[PDB]
Amino acid sequence: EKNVSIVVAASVLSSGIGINGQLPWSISEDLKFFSKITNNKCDSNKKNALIMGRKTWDSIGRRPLKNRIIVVISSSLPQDEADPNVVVFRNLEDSIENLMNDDSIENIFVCGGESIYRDALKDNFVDRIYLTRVALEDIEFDTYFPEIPETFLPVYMSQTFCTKNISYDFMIFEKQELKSIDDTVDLLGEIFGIRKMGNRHKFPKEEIYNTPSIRFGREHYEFQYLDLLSRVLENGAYRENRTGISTYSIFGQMMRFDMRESFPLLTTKKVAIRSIFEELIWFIKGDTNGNHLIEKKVYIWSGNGSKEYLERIGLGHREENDLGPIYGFQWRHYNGEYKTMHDDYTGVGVDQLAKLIETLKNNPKDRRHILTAWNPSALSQMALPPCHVLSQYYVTNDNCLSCNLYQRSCDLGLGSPFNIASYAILTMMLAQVCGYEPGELAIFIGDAHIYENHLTQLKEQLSRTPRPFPQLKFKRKVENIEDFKWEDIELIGYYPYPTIKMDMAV
Amino acid sequence: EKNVSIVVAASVLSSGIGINGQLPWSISEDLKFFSKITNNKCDSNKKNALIMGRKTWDSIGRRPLKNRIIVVISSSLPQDEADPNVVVFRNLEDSIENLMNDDSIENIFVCGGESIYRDALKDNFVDRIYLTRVALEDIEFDTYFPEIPETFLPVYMSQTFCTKNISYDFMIFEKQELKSIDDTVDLLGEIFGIRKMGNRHKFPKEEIYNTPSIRFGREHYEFQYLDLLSRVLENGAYRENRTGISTYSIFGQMMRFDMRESFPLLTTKKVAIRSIFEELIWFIKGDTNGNHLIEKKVYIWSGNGSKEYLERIGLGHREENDLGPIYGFQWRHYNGEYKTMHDDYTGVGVDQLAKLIETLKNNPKDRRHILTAWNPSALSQMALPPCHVLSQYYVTNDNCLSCNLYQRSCDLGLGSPFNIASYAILTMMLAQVCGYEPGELAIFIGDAHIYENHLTQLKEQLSRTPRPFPQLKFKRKVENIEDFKWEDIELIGYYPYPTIKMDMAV
Ligand SMILES: NC(=O)C1=CN([C@@H]2O[C@H](COP(=O)(O)OP(=O)(O)OC[C@H]3O[C@@H](n4cnc5c(N)ncnc54)[C@H](OP(=O)(O)O)[C@@H]3O)[C@@H](O)[C@H]2O)C=CC1
Ligand SMILES: NC(=O)C1=CN([C@@H]2O[C@H](COP(=O)(O)OP(=O)(O)OC[C@H]3O[C@@H](n4cnc5c(N)ncnc54)[C@H](OP(=O)(O)O)[C@@H]3O)[C@@H](O)[C@H]2O)C=CC1
Ligand SMILES: CN(Cc1cnc2nc(N)nc(N)c2n1)c1ccc(C(=O)N[C@@H](CCC(=O)O)C(=O)O)cc1
Ligand SMILES: CN(Cc1cnc2nc(N)nc(N)c2n1)c1ccc(C(=O)N[C@@H](CCC(=O)O)C(=O)O)cc1
Ligand SMILES: Nc1nc2[nH]cc(Cc3ccc(C(=O)Nc4cc(Cl)ccc4C(=O)O)cc3)c2c(=O)[nH]1
Ligand SMILES: Nc1nc2[nH]cc(Cc3ccc(C(=O)Nc4cc(Cl)ccc4C(=O)O)cc3)c2c(=O)[nH]1
Ligand SMILES: O=c1[nH]c(=O)n([C@H]2C[C@H](O)[C@@H](COP(=O)(O)O)O2)cc1F
Ligand SMILES: O=c1[nH]c(=O)n([C@H]2C[C@H](O)[C@@H](COP(=O)(O)O)O2)cc1F
Repeated sequence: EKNVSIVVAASVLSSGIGINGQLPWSISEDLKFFSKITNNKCDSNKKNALIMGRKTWDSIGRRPLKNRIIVVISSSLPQDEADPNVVVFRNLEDSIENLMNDDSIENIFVCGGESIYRDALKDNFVDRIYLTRVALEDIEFDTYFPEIPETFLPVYMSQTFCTKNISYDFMIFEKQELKSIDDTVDLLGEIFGIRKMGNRHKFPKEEIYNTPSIRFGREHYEFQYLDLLSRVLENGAYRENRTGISTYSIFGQMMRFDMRESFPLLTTKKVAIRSIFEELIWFIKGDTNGNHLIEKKVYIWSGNGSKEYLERIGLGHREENDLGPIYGFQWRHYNGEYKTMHDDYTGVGVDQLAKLIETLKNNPKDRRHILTAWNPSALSQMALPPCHVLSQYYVTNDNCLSCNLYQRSCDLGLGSPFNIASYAILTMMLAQVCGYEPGELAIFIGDAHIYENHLTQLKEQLSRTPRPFPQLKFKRKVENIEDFKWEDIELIGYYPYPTIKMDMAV
Repeated sequence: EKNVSIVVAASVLSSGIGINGQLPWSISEDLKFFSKITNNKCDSNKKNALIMGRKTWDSIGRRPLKNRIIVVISSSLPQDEADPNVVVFRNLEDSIENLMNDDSIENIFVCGGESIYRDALKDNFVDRIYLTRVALEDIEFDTYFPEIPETFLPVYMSQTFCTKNISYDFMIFEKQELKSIDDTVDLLGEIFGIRKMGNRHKFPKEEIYNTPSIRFGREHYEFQYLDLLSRVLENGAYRENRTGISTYSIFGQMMRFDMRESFPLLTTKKVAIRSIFEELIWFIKGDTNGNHLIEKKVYIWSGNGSKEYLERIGLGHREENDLGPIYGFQWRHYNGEYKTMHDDYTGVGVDQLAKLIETLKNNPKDRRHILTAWNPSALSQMALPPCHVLSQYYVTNDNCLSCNLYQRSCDLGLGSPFNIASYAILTMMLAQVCGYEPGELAIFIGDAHIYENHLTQLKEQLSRTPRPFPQLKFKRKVENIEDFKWEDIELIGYYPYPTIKMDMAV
């Protein structure tokens, strides 16, 4: 009785694994994973057995794999004994003679063939599944990996990797069958109530935890966002705010996202990437005219720019969509005297963005690459004080650009998915203009909250297992950061779950 | 063969446990801990046995403990059989007859008496040690808990708790006498190099990890600082900076500290608490004259305010120790035009601190309690740009005041211990003035680094197991936050390791 594992690489939506006798992709790192996972063993005087169908045996050229024994399932192949590295069996059950005897075989791997995969799962021979999810869907397949039966549960999901602009990750599924420290912490939590800080940061219950069977392998960085939702649902205090809609709120949180091997665009929900880009280039250009976004069919700033809202907050003198000195006016004209959105501000104020770009490439190891929007002198004139308040940038020794952001207030349902993608694009833009590669993104949050009219929606999103992040590439090298257009951006391999409608609190 | 555990409460330095036949303190929560840990059992048809010396039996009034069986070690007590809840043995070894039979005894606890403790450890009867460390030292003891033998290793250390201004924590010692996920992550780290983000955040090696035997019980929040040192030693990139002293640096980190039950003043090193307060009240008053700190024998700002340094950074026109508009000038006079440190600035600029105090008590649930010091218009005039750049404050539903801080650059050897205690005091001051209690402290860091001339010192500090945090209380209620004096502060129960000298990089 030894272990039997499936190794397979399948597409993210339809589970395609083959086409015309070969693979529908060419990913070198995935073959290295197959090699390392099938060679891994404890006893040096034993070998691992790789079971595969005859058509897969043809596709690998009918040549042996070093250090391993290949088991071919075939009805017509001659049961040859000349090659000790290749053995032939007439059916899959008989090949499980690797179990019944042969103590020189340590582990068994079901290595390919839809027919072999389907029979191994149908007869309940498989203990573990190593799955490489490939983000390629609008191509032709003729061979599929069968649906994983309900007896299996995921226990690991890696970060997203990139090869030739193709996104992929690695997952492990398993077939389902000291206390002294945990007891002491429980007893201390009964004695001290909320006096014990751990009781103020309770671990989320299973019913609000995304894919709960993945306990020690939540490596995919979309869990950084999903688990923050779970923490708010678990520990969030019911609080009122300036809007009529109350929230559940906690204070002091963070999220990390990689940007070297993928782009952090959420997959558990279709995110309006075009509106995100249009808002960001609107910031970069220094613009505060809300009509320019509406003219581009972007209405995210409509609520905080209506005549009724502006009059209510004491800005009735202002034009309809004149939002005042907000993001993009502090970026390009910090401390500049604001009049209206139609005036000419060329030369007024401190151009933070221009100075940031120059210091990033003239003094990369400088510890002061800072862009701020919190101006106490201008807060009263803003339609809304800045939420993403301050950001810092860092040039690594291997010429990557990382970004930290402090956010004072985080609408997790609507604002947060935008903020993650927004500063990811901005860091990539700064990276290209300064001649670096994208690095890492960290977001530090003050008031992280969920509006109570988003509870049904966000619990729906928490029921969806994440998929690998897509890739985002620029189609050309711009001469100035203001020259970026929506046509220059290419989003590769984005296969999200359907859209989830959520209303904005004015 | 069942478990034998010691339960004891001893003072943090000298391990005193008794005086004149009674305890040297009165801590209710510790008695409840003793009750819960000695009653904890699995089988409802079994009981736990509590072994104690005769003098301890006298000190508890010679009355039984509910649901448990007391085993008294005595040479003269009559071996009575009337009470089935109290049994008498003539020596400690014979009383371990609880093991040899009596299947109604599930667990065994050695519950007190220096004579009983010393014999239980000397004869190697003990498997586990439950230790309550009490921060009371300059009092009289006549009974001591023996030194824990080297066969034991700590596995848990709780946060600091407070009873009647007495600090204490709980520790567990043990006599130290699936792999599929870990293997897959290792294999993925061999294929992808620094392309896998986990390889850029490697777990610290044991030789640079403070108290490595505590793996799953690093609850004491001083580990938030110590483990950040370890992360920098493990993954820090060697980088140059404006000073002549290079650092090892990482980007994007955080630390959390409780403030309800203790004050986060590091114990692995004696911290100059008076210099911290004197600098903070210097900020609150709006002062930028460096001589006022030197006149109070505080020299932390001397290096960045000397004639040689000021001339070197292009501020040769300034008087000696005229630091310019820095912390406390942006706090009280944001955007105010700075001339020299001798001028009258009453009324100029935005008084952020005054507006913060007013909003904290008139609109507590407001999500904009923000204090910033990053002024792009004034950076060129500063002797040093702000390190602690922005802070946000939060009023919980149970009337506690929490604080978030973003720090762009963190000297972990010298600056970081100061920043932790500084913003803890400030949040406590704001809490008293606004009528709240202290909450939690979170510090988010950009460039966290260690200067290379601090490596020997910080590795020395990493060899010291932390002690419970002290308490900090105010002796009077001030009418204005500016009225706080050093005499108003009481530091209770601070027993740190000796001072560690480290030079500042100019
Ligand atoms: N992405 C991935 O991870 C992988 C993809 N692939 C791809 O999948 C395709 C191949 O898979 P597939 O089309 O299903 O072919 P198979 O690899 O499953 O091979 C099928 C052959 O196996 C033999 N066989 C299967 N079942 C039995 C049985 N019950 N009794 C006796 N013999 C049996 C038969 O050989 P015979 O006719 O001689 O009797 C059959 O023709 C290729 O394109 C390949 O590249 C393959 C492996 C992995
Ligand atoms: N902080 C804490 O966790 C605890 C503190 N304490 C404190 O410690 C003090 C008491 O401890 P301590 O002074 O050491 O007294 P003990 O509790 O250890 O009791 C001593 C008595 O136990 C009997 N005894 C001990 N060893 C032997 C032996 N080898 N053979 C036979 N009998 C033995 C003797 O009784 P006899 O003379 O009858 O023969 C001896 O006088 C008190 O002040 C108490 O408050 C006590 C428990 C816990
Ligand atoms: C057609 N085929 C089946 C195949 C292909 N990709 C997969 N990918 C995954 N993730 N899992 C599988 N079971 C899998 N199977 C192949 C193709 C190549 C090799 C192969 O060359 N393996 C070498 C790998 C050489 C390398 O280092 O690049 C080895 O040493 O194992 C094996 C099976
Ligand atoms: C004098 N003495 C010895 C004593 C006191 N404090 C300790 N504290 C610790 N952490 N460990 C010990 N072994 C210990 N022993 C005592 C004192 C009171 C009780 C006691 O009353 N226990 C009650 C609890 C009373 C309550 O809940 O407060 C129980 O039911 O266990 C036991 C032992
Ligand atoms: N409380 C609060 N006030 C805000 N003021 C300004 C913002 C910024 C802001 C405002 C609205 C939206 C928004 O609807 N996004 C969308 C979400 C989904 Cl799920 C689908 C489509 C859109 C879309 O619009 O294409 C995103 C950001 C904002 C915010 O996010 N929250
Ligand atoms: N690189 C850099 N520049 C700085 N400018 C301004 C600061 C702020 C700053 C400056 C100096 C010290 C400092 O010596 N603390 C001490 C440390 C120990 Cl271990 C013992 C005594 C003292 C003491 O002095 O009583 C603490 C903070 C600071 C800093 O910490 N690092
Ligand atoms: O980029 C944004 N991110 C964000 O989270 N909000 C939300 C946070 C909060 O729910 C709401 C109001 O901010 P506040 O009430 O704190 O002034 O705006 C708004 C943005 F524009
Ligand atoms: O409160 C402080 N905290 C701190 O960490 N530094 C250190 C950080 C850095 O090592 C040094 C210089 O900052 P920088 O060269 O990035 O401008 O000051 C200085 C302070 F005053």
